[PDB]
Amino acid sequence: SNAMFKEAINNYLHTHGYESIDLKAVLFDMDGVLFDSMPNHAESWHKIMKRFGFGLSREEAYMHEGRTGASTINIVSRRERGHDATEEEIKAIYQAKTEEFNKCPKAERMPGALEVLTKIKSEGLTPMVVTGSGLLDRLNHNFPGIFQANLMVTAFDVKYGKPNPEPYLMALKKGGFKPNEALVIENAPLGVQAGVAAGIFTIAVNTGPLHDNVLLNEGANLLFHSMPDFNKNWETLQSALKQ
Ligand SMILES: [Mg+2]
Repeated sequence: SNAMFKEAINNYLHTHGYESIDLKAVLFDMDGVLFDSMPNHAESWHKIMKRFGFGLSREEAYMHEGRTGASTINIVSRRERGHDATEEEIKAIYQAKTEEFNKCPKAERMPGALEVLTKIKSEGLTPMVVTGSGLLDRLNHNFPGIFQANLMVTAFDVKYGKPNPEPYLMALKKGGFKPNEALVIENAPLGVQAGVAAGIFTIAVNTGPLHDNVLLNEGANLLFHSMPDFNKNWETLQSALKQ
């Protein structure tokens, strides 16, 4: 999409007051981008919330993809009960959800993910993982030598999660990058919102059940239809980004 890429790039540069994107880093969301883990996460959240007397559908779990467990629990609690959940409730729910997910731990790699990461690493770029998930052994086994511990952001690295820009800002800080030196690769509306709020060129890759518009409406600079789509377009995109 050569000319489409330039339009997105130039719009981003104009609205932020940059001369160019000087690409050094690519910040990947984990769930639904690196691993096809969302079906399990959505079902686990739905089932565990039901066990605790709360109604969270699989689809609403997708809408809340990236959000801290506490914020998700509190959204549902406030609306059903008119108050936030207690610390005790939140800890119990998260524990049950963790255990439930682990009944089926091994999410597949997303097709196209290992291939695109290898191209990015080959080019001298720094891949990073940014996740609201609470795994480097699992990452190592699936993406060998791609990611580094000092270059990852997880639920325990940061106070506020998506859609707060904090996870992505922490990624730039950890990696020593400026916002115009990175790309965010996201698959969920709250993830897209966080990347856009962090002022980094944000690419949506729709790997789930939601409409493209859900991602576009959060200000994604570009959208691909799948991780293989993203992978196939990497060469053209990196070229478009080089001034
Ligand atoms: Mg995700």
